Amino acid sequence: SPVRVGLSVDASALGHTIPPDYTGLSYEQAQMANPNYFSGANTQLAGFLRTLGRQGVLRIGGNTSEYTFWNRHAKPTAADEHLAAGPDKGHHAAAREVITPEAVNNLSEFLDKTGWKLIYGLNLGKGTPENAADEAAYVMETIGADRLLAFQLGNEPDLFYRNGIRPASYDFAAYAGDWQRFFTAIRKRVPNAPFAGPDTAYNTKWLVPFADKFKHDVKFISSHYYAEGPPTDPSMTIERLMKPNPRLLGETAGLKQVEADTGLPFRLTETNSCYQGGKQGVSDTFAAALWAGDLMYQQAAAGSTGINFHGGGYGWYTPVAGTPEDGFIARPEYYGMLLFAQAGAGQLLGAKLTDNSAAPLLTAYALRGTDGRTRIALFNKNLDADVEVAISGVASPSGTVLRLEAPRADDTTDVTFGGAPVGASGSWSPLVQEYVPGQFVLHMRKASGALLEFA
Repeated sequence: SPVRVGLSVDASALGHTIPPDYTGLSYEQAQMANPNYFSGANTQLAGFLRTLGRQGVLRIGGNTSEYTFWNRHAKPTAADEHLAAGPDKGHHAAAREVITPEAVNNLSEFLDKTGWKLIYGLNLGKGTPENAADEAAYVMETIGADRLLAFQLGNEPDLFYRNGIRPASYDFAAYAGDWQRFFTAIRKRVPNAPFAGPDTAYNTKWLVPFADKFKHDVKFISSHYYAEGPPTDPSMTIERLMKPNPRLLGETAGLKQVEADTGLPFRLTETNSCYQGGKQGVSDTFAAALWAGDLMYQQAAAGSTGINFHGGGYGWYTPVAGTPEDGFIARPEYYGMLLFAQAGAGQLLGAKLTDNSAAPLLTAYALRGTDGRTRIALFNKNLDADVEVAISGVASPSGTVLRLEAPRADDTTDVTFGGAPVGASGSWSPLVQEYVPGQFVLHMRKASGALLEFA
């Protein structure tokens, strides 16, 4: 029998307004070595991004940003034109790659087809300040100041020690000296260059001193989050993935404190479920759709300006998989982001769950859409409990529901939203949309999601 829970919506309990460019993706900078990938000719991938949002942000960076080198002198090679760069596993040095004027030009045409803005990684790990200034100048010339949200100087600098890029003694003081040298060089070439950083998780040895020192020099704080904790934690499981993560709550509170102290907003510029490219049987499963969609809302309710799910190639956690030659497909995590896209932007409202101790992993978020209509997003992350949700405080005459479904939490396929899979090039329309029975009652199966929209 289902667990009977109450949901009280309070249209006077205003939360944050979700911006229109909240959604986003993150890719490896190595992928720019292939000028066919982020290109105006890549209509398939452009289509998947448009489905995720009419506005959004493409972040290019990652571990490979330290191994990728701008050369204004270079043309793409034959092997460059077929390169597929999945998420870097971090075990060893990436291969050296080269980015060319042609790739940057094609990236501009890609962004023209999507409507998305760009965060672009520069090579602080192994590059020079002069070459970063030259790359920044070319990006600003080609992409333009309207679409270029920020440059990033270094990816995960707090892991440079441990990973070969700097010695074990590298600390914030050393990184600040590096950051200032790059910033100064770039701004001489590009006086309007925007920056974000420090591209780490919230922590005290790096991110708090960064914001204090560089607040007048950055547009916003860029933070990373992975659900998987330290390497010495028990192996990530779907069960663990569905539970609240105290570290996420604490890291988010820290970023909110920084915003209060410095005036700087924050964006989660690289996230996914499990690091080192993801974990087979967790990251590539329908559980990841529930995890992601819930995370999008949890961060929005905390005042995050946006998110960027890491991906590329055929990585276990990528939202979109594929290549220009073979075509692209939506993986299960995409469907959680699709629920958010279908819900749209607007202002968050109070939504309090009660009588839920037997179904403790159910989450719910209420939103007043830009168009005035109330939506509720529910993620029944309980793996063994169906629920029956008695909804009060919504005074609309009727509502409809689109279900986020798969037959098992560990399914790697068979994922649908609104009774339909996503097709080629991001094509999606709901095919099954049922009416919801100031007192609404919604049933949800275990390990499922729903988007309600009221008239």
